[PDB]
Amino acid sequence: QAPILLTNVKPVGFGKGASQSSTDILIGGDGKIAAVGSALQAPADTQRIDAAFISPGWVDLHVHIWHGGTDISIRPSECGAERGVTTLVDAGSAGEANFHGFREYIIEPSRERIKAFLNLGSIGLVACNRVPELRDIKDIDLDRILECYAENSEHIVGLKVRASHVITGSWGVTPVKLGKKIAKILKVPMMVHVGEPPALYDEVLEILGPGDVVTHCFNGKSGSSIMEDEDLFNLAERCEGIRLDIGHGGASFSFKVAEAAIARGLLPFSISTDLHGHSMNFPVWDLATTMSKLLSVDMPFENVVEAVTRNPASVIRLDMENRLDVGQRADFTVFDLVDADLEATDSNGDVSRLKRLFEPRYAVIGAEAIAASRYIPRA
Amino acid sequence: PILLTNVKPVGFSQSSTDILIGGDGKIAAVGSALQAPADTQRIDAAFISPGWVDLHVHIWHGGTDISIRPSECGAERGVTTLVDAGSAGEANFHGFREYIIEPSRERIKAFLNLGSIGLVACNRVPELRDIKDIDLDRILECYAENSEHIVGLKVRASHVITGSWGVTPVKLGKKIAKILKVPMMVHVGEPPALYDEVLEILGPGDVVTHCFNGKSGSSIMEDEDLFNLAERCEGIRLDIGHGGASFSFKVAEAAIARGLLPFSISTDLHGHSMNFPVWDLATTMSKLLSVDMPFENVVEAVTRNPASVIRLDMENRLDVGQRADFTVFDLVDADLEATDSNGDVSRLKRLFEPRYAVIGAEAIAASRY
Amino acid sequence: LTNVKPVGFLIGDTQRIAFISPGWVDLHVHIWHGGTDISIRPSECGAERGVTTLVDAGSAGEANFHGFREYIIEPSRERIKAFLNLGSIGLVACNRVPELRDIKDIDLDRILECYAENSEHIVGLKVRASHVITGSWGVTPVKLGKKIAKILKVPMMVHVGEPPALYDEVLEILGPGDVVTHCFNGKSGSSIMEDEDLFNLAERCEGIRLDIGHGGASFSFKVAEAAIARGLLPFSISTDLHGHSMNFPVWDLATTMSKLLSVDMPFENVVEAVTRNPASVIRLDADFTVFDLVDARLFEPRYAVIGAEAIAASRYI
Ligand SMILES: [Zn+2]
Ligand SMILES: [Zn+2]
Ligand SMILES: [Zn+2]
Ligand SMILES: [Zn+2]
Ligand SMILES: [Zn+2]
Ligand SMILES: [Zn+2]
Repeated sequence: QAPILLTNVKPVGFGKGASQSSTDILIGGDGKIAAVGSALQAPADTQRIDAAFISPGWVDLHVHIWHGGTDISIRPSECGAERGVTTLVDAGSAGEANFHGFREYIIEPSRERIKAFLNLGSIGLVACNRVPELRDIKDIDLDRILECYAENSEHIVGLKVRASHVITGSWGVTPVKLGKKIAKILKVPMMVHVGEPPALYDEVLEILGPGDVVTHCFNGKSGSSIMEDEDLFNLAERCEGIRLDIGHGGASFSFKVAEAAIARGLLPFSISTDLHGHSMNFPVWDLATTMSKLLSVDMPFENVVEAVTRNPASVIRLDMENRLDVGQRADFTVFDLVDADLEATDSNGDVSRLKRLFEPRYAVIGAEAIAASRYIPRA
Repeated sequence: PILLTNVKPVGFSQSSTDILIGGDGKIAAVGSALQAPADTQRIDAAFISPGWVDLHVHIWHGGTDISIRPSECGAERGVTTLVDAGSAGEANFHGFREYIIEPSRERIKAFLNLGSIGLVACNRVPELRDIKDIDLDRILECYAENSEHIVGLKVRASHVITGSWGVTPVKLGKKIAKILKVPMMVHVGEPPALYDEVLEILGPGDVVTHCFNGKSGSSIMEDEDLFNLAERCEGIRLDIGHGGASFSFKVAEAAIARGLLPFSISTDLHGHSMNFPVWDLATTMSKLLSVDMPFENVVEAVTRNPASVIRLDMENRLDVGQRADFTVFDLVDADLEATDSNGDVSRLKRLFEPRYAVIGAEAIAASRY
Repeated sequence: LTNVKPVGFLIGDTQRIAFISPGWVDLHVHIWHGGTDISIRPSECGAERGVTTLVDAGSAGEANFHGFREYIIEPSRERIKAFLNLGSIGLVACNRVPELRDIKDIDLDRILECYAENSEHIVGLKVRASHVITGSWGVTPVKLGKKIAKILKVPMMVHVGEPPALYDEVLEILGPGDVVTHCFNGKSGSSIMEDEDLFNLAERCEGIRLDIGHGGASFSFKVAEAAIARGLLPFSISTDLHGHSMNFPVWDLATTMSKLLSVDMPFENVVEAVTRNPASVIRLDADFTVFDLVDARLFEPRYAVIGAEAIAASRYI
């Protein structure tokens, strides 16, 4: 593997003490940072220049990449490196039933770092929303979940529960409490999706605790929106440990909800694209576009980059310190923030025209440097 | 180029001959004592026939929990055509096709499951709970674009799966199979969905697996009215689904004595059935030979019969130009203990012994599990 | 009346100046306005559309037929009859809240009671045998429906649809006088042109009446052609006119009549399957409907005459 020299990059999203000024980075054939400085010299190696931003590889904490195994999932190549995303976290596409399938077909052969939230339900998302995975307790197998996690602690970062009547139907919070019980036993975080009331947003925040994650935090749907209920809003703002995740995905993101939230100081902990076969082409295009929508409703730049690197990484226990150090395995994402006039639409059909766009250029994993680019809607 | 020498053809008549297979994997010549030039030669002593077919197996290795890899019940076991029995429903059929069908050496066919989630979590999370598990539309769509892979619909009709639902699912399954103009393989088990009723819905071409089980409520020997209906059922194929609960020497020996033999001999192979009850298709063949089903008859139940169900052409296989596809096996004398899905043990005095599986220009060494 | 051409067979003024037949009858409509979410007003289909005989297809069950009776039947001009739904709640929340979910939905004693009390209103029992309504129990509510209707001496209108409750299986239960609605639907699993066996059973079923339940998804031109152009033609032309079908696919009874004329059904049979035939189902025999097939060919309601009362009929827009 030949070494690489990335020249003219502007380090962002690293330590609080990382120089923001332009630099050059040298990657060794072993995919490790050989040097970092104002103008290094190199042997016979791929030299790439830009003009700008470089940060640790983007982490999309919420995707569905159980391609083939489930019906709703996409491929990691469709939302990964070619997009500037280095770490992908499948969000409960697989349960204990076919996780070994996910590991062998999706995790092991992928060039990106792939972690997964194990679904509380056994059948995961094979027939997503058509044949609910948490229809009752026969769908939950605690012993097999414990068995599954023990054999895949290197891959499974927590449990997922979709607390919404479309999935859980009529028994609401029970599965969430059960979820919390097993998560506590496994000593792992819990990511909970909120939607159509029956298994109320308010109830979930109550049972959750430090490190837990609520995805779809800023959905603008009746019965789940934090802006229609001041009591809910006050609780979300109070819930002090609980991670709020955008998980934008066709029905879970509203510009209006997010605007109001950010104006009141409530920022999302992490920005994610609940990307799958039905949200990729239209609503959500890619993480970059999602980062652009948050930036458009006043989330300071530095915080959006952080809600896509350091923050989601903490949830999955991904070490992201001293990443620029020599010897550290190169794991970056080169992107620009350019002026534009693009219209993107949220999960509420509301259209907004972004004036600035995160635009990934290269995703460099070790010695490999992949040409990245925003998703172009083939429709 | 491969030159199989000293093989005794069956299932195709002729006698001890030789087969030369060119590089393109097609038969170049078949005759006694052929002469070849600097190319591999495989000799023996040793029957040969079209590549064995397992009409009932469970692959879809990672998409489901019970399934096994096709390399554990395929070529190395002397089997060239595997037919997954409903491991996938419309929900995740692709994927089965991308991960299992496409990369395999053997011809891999599949019965699509009437129930969308198929056997992801086999038996634990029933696939045919209610009507919400059958998406008529998606089944037609899926088939329309996988017709070269899907050979039929599958509807496991027993309470462990269908709970308190009657033959209703079986009736629906039948209506759809007609629309798709394909056969339906039905599984019979715990009485809550009567064997006697399945046969009545089914038609010619359709298959019934677990046809010789020894479980109360679904056995053909305990009910003289059922047994009679089984033999009357003239177009309906009976397939042994020897798995972990669907075969009984007792029943077979009884049904074969009365001149009712199985149409096909399949091994309902999966995680929980490979290791103990059934081992490989070979052993199951020896099992049926053991209860008086004639040798030529056994070989046919593993080649022409199953193939006729999956519409796999098997005519003139030894001709020049035909793709090489055979199972080189022996029939040795032995005395090893084996048992059915009812614990009932038996002593096999003769055993089929896969030697090689020849698929095109590739000859893989084979053996019993 | 003058310049009227009688087909299919001056009261107390004036009479206008071209066809004329007995007031048309829609055997399948939903006019339980107000009482159900899906029903339309009795005057959005009917007199002003050239239909003097409306028949509600199970909008009401025993639980609120009385409400249908005084709010719709009595104050209305047209002759309103109705099939009582085997299911208590009826179509109060159509499809959203199924009427035949379980046996707890049928009340044999109240169905009997209800008929006894409205035998001059109710013309039969209806059953929506499809998985959208009956979920996983297919024929059970149909066999049960027949049983009740039988011991009720009235006809039964059975709607077929999504496969679960098999079209095939329904035809086997029915008897002469019974009516199958949505007969020429071109939807998967329920179409009579995707299973030679069904069409055979369809034709072979010489008693059982086939009705065109042209609703939001039950009438197909292709299916219509193939059948009607091979012998089996509809015993009666109907328009499953509800709050979601009137405004788009099946505008008015006339349009549907014209659709079943644009295929292969002769004028003689179309006009008969809108008067005599359907009338024989609700047991019917001062009352007129004048129309004039034009060019574009389609029917055009002109006038409705209900005893010294002529209304300016005119198709939907
Ligand atoms: Zn979700
Ligand atoms: Zn999701
Ligand atoms: Zn089985
Ligand atoms: Zn099986
Ligand atoms: Zn209807
Ligand atoms: Zn209707």
